[PDB]
Amino acid sequence: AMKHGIYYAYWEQEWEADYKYYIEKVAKLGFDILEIAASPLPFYSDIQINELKACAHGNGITLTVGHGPSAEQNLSSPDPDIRKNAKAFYTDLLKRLYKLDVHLIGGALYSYWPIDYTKTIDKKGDWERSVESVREVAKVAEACGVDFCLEVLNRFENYLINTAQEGVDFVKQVDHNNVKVMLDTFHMNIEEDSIGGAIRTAGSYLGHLHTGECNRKVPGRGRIPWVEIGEALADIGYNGSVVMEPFVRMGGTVGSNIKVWRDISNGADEKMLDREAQAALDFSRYVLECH
Amino acid sequence: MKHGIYYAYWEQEWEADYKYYIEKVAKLGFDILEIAASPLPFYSDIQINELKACAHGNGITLTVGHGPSAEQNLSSPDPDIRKNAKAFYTDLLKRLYKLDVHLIGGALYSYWPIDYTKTIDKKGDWERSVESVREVAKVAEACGVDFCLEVLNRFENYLINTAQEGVDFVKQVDHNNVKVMLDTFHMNIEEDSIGGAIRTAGSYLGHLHTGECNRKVPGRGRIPWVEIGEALADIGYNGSVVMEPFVRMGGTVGSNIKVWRDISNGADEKMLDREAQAALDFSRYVLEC
Amino acid sequence: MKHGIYYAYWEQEWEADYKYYIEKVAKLGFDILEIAASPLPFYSDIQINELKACAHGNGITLTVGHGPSAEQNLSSPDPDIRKNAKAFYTDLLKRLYKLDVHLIGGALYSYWPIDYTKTIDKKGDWERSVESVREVAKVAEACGVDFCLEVLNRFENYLINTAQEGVDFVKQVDHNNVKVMLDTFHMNIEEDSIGGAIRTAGSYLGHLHTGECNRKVPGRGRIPWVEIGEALADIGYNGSVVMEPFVRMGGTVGSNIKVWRDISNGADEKMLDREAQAALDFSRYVLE
Amino acid sequence: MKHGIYYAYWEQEWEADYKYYIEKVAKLGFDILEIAASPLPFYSDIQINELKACAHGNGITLTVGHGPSAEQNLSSPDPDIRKNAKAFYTDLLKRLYKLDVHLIGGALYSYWPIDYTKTIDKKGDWERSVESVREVAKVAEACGVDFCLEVLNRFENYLINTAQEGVDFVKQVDHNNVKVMLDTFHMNIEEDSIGGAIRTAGSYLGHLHTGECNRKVPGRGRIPWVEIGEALADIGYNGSVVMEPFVRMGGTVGSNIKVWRDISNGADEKMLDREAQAALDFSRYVLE
Ligand SMILES: O=C(CO)[C@@H](O)[C@@H](O)[C@H](O)CO
Ligand SMILES: O=C(CO)[C@@H](O)[C@@H](O)[C@H](O)CO
Ligand SMILES: O=C(CO)[C@@H](O)[C@@H](O)[C@H](O)CO
Ligand SMILES: O=C(CO)[C@@H](O)[C@@H](O)[C@H](O)CO
Ligand SMILES: [Mn+2]
Ligand SMILES: [Mn+2]
Ligand SMILES: [Mn+2]
Ligand SMILES: [Mn+2]
Repeated sequence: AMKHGIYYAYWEQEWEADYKYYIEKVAKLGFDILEIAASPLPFYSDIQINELKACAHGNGITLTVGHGPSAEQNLSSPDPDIRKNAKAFYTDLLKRLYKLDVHLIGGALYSYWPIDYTKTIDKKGDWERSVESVREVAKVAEACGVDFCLEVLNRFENYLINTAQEGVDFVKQVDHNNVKVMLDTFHMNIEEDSIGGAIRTAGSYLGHLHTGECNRKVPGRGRIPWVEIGEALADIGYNGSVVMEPFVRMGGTVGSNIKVWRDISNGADEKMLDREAQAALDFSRYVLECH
Repeated sequence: MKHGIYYAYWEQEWEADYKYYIEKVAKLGFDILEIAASPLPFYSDIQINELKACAHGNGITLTVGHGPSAEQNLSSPDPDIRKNAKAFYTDLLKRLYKLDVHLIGGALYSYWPIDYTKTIDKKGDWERSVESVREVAKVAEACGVDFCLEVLNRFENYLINTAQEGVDFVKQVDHNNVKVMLDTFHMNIEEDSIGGAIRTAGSYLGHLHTGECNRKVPGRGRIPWVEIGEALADIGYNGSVVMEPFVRMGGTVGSNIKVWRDISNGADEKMLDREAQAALDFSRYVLEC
Repeated sequence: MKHGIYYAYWEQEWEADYKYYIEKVAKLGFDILEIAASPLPFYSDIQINELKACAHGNGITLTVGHGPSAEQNLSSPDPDIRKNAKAFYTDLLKRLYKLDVHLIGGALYSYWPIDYTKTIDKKGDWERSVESVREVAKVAEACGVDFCLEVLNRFENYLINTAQEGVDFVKQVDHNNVKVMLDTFHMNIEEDSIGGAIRTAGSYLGHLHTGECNRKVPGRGRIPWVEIGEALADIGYNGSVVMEPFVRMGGTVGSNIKVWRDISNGADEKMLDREAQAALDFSRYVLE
Repeated sequence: MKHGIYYAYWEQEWEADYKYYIEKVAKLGFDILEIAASPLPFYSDIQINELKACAHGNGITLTVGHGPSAEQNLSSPDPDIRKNAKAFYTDLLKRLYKLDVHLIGGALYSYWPIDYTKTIDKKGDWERSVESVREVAKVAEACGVDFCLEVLNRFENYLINTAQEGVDFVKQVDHNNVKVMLDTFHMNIEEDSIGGAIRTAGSYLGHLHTGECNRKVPGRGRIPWVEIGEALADIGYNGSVVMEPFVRMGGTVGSNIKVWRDISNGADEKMLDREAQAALDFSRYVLE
């Protein structure tokens, strides 16, 4: 019923990589999707884009995209020039997604990430500016055939949208068909009173789901209430994609942004990493589907 | 075991009239009032004694919590900061002794909240902290105080994130007045198993903070209280249990804890009093035996 | 939401001085005392009034539970037994009206405990029950009583084991005074989902029994109380919630409930009172 | 850690063509096939060597389960029944030695299913059973067989309902080849804590049965599999894990297990295989 994927970053420490290599890999592991980071895409020549797309197609894999925007790409910024640069970044990015045959982008698209908490916070303001900026970027995504998914994050990674109710509120205000709410088991695990409740609250608006255990290991052997999640996705008729985003390695920008300060992977080599991702894929298909 | 509640549940700054809160929590039924250490250094020996008297008078025991500033960072590579940090704790510990306060907990091995803007040297900071803490432990052992190292989630600290890392750090310190401190809010993020984490701390568990996943008072959230209660019994925990709910926006507290929505849902002091009391009955009931 | 407790939590027989428990329960803070129906047929109109006055006085609502005997089996193939069964409930409902009791619950569509040696004809008994209950239901309407059919685990009943079955049975009866009743001890065994079972019962839910997996008072076991509070809220449940803990060996109750070890761990009456009161505070707090 | 499944998952009677299930199970990927012991006493020496050969040929290990009949009740007050009982198990154990199986489990210290009409004499039945099992243990040791006592829920047994009661019994038996056996379906009913029950069994746990709350295959139900995996690692479990799902109505199995609704949802043999295999993968992954 649902399509299952994994973020390429599970194997890499930077926000870019040889996506073709991961497409070939997740396809043999049996995944339906490979989620990739948007950051290197604006530096892809036309033929590079075509090759990536031809790779996904040839391997029967669908590409989705995640993005943690930089401060210069902050659609909610009070500075009108940053907003302008941001809109131009997204417009160019969305057109590149069109050339890639990609139809979903997700992450803290209504803000930037990681948040510099060193600075003063104007939530009400940022919220207002964000809703307006997202409104117009949404027109471009729609024209590009891309769903713009706004991911609800925990309090330490953002201050605008921390619960599914805030995400639904923000999205209703945006009021554009191709703009959705996106939940993540790791972020819900912290902020939500109820996991099934948060999903039922998102309901018809839910456009993407990220998965990971409480401490971001692969889905299945931790404390996340997977069965409850499966019932709730069934209650809301969720048709979509489910992308596991495990982060178990220290090091690099990835290690530092996700804040992995111990070797959660326990010395796993690449092959070990593959086997767990595959077991977690099988587990996700078995537990999360068909009610 | 004894149950308490951190005073900040009612305030938006890391200070307040602790005497007012002692009488409040005593009315509510608590055995403990946990107070922020921050204003304690600016106390006169007169203020210390009355607070101590106010507590004893109401039958309330006092515990202290502390989010060290950058300049109180015992892990700092800067020797002047380490110096000033030990000086701060030595005085504080002495003052705590003049209040018959026998327990202090928090990111005592580091600083909070930490600035992730700068570069982090985990292995270095860890070695410096072990040493500094063992030293402060001496002053602690003298003032009759258990120096409790709270295990925090990755967003708030990078040295100790799991009970296992906590036990290892404390064992490296190798001193009787240094303990591991667990918090249900942080365990909920970092641990594979809640009961397993508590069993791991075992004899080193010197203090426990409670709160729901999103920091509401214990009870109607997703925290596995029964499992916790059972594990505390597995390790024969005798220590205290202090709820540390944070449900209000605003101020340094709302900012440090990162409450960006009104979780209390417009609760007034009376409403907050009731929920705390309900959470108290709930905790004594579920967590014991 | 009104909270009660079943008097047998203290007693080892399906009968006791309900006046004594009405008072004990009133000081513990419950809103309801649930009693067994079996002694009621032996009460004079005077005793009935003495009971209804002791309750109205202590500000306690009374609910009734009943585990039918074989002779009271509304689903029996034996047309005589069905006739006797219908008269029994007809008389009982009339008595309940006098006591101003508006709810009766239990395996009212069958009997309890079930004798499993007797061969089982589920399809047969199911059709007979539906017919029999629809009749009794008119009587129930007249007396102003909600006839609640408790869904039980497979070891205590074979007709209705899950909320879905209960709902099908009730819909087939098709009569407003017939409700589905759930019990956490029973759901714990048979259901795929607790919150889901509740949501399935939805509008048909007329009564809820509570207890831990092993029948201890609500709160320190594995039943998912928060999930229940949430689902009751989702279906807009305002009915009552009655705990029915059984922690003592011995007697017809100990034998019928199958308590084969001292689950109360030597609790004396004041100890049992204390735990029921704590469980009551827990239930008001968590479930609402 | 070795995983198996009970052949009765596909059948409605306490016997069947075990060679057929050995091949099916090898193909699905299981390490073990657990079979009912009842047909085994009537196996010629030839049939025994054929079954053993099939098992070795397919890389499958065999374990055995058994619901004793009243005449095989080692706890019986009637000394003749105890005599028959002992002789039944001594012959059975030697056959297991021939078939090359090192494990037998079930309510071996009693009989199953239990006739509850008979008044219960727990204490008496308990002492006798301890004594009888101890004698049998010697034969079990001689045959290199682990005699595992399954802890059951109150509706199916009155002697051992919790892990603590099972350990007490086994410690009282005081013999190395007698072990405690837990079952997720039974634990779900009686225990305060699943993980706690497993850690209480600890070194004494010699076998584990799995099933969801309502006996569906492991995985999409409410059993806390992760907590079980963690407790098994806590104690360092070196035994096997056999799922024992019962999702079909009919026959002695359907009535003994009390399946009164089609839990399988019309699953044909093929769908049952797929689900069994999917649960095997889940079990290997989660229980670690
Ligand atoms: O849930 C998270 C943020 O922690 C994900 O969105 C990130 O892993 C992505 O890289 C941000 O798009
Ligand atoms: O649990 C926490 C961290 O979130 C405690 O450290 C703080 O709440 C104290 O106020 C300072 O340690
Ligand atoms: O759930 C149950 C016990 O199985 C209770 O409703 C019964 O014991 C009633 O007392 C009679 O049906
Ligand atoms: O758990 C159980 C009985 O409920 C199993 O051991 C039985 O089904 C076996 O067939 C006989 O012990
Ligand atoms: Mn995410
Ligand atoms: Mn804390
Ligand atoms: Mn009941
Ligand atoms: Mn079993």
